[PDB]
Amino acid sequence: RTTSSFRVESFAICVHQLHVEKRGLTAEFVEKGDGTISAPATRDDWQCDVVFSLILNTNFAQHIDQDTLVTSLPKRLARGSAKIAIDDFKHINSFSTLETAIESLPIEAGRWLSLYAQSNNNLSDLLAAMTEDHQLMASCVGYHLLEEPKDKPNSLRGYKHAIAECIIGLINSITFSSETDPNTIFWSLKNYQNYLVVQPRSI
RNA sequence: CUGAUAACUUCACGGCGGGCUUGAUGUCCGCGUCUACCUGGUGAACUGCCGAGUAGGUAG
Repeated sequence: RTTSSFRVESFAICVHQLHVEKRGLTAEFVEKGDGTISAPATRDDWQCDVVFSLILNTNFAQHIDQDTLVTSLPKRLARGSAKIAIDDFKHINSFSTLETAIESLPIEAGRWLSLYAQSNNNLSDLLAAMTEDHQLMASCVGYHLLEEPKDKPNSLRGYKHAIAECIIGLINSITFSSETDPNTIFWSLKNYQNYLVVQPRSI
């Protein structure tokens, strides 16, 4: 919206805290359909608490700002909130060498993330790898189309609408000691013509 | 341009009653520590005088 050549091109995730539990999401009153105003149906949820930090390898070989690099932050991550601090606005900096860039993180108790490139043809493949480690996570890394896709009338932002599935994957721990190349970090989106899987740029 | 957009789980509460861990016991025998060692103040802060004085004062 200010300089239209940003081109972020990748990102890198560093999970410092993780906490999952059941909390319950109270939905609010709707017009039911017979004559009354009550709440909709009840479910259970699962809510999380992520303290993380990001490395971004863009192409913009120039300083950004100090002020509008705060005003341009979004405020949500998977239905959540996204705040930092007042006094952590002095650790936001840009660099041109990614080995001094992991020195700028003022916490030093984290973990990095990659993808586990071993075959997982059923559920029994994962749990065997999940009982040798008990430190690996699974999530949805991409989608999987059922359609070419097609132009449907009330599609959201009017673009082109398909119908997708979810792609399970496996998430790993990395220390980045002195030798792990960054291609196992810095993930992207590659568009393999029927599935939009996010994987790092080493594969 | 995020399984997208919005979202109050709340009110009340007496864990209680009673209680014998006991009896018995041999840690002992032997034993070589030793040899050899430089701490270095030149002359340097000297001589009277009063007072009975190992006290006290006083001169250049």
